[PDB]
Amino acid sequence: HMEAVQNRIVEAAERVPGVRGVIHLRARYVGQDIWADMIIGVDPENTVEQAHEICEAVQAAVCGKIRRIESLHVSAAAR
Amino acid sequence: HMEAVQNRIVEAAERVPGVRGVIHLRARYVGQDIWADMIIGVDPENTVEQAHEICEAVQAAVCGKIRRIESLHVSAAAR
Repeated sequence: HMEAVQNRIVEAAERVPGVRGVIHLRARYVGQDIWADMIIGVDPENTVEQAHEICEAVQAAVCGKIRRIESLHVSAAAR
Repeated sequence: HMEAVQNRIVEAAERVPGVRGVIHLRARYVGQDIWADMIIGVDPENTVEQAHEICEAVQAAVCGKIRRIESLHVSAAAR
């Protein structure tokens, strides 16, 4: 059930230090696996490097909590 | 002729303060118009806000120089 999984993805991403909401999430099933692409909000005053670190942290947190995800790309934008 | 136009796009983007190369460019014709998506390199120590400013500057510079472009999305990544 896809919406239960999308809710978990958003919730997991929001628990990571430096996340200021989920701006966009597209998730699809490839068989029983999820492939997802996400855009997180960050403080516009973070550096590009810090934003990259937050994205990597989100990728790790979300993939760790949701075992069916087999591909997750995380980008950032000011909010 | 597409490659002449791609070269112009890259050259125009590289002339904008804060651009550290063109990491990716995908350009396609929709009729006689170009639709393009680009990723520029930036200083990892720029803020997210500064990176956004550079992207907007690139969009303005490239669209101003290359009149056939009707859609241009510019994102940034550390280099």
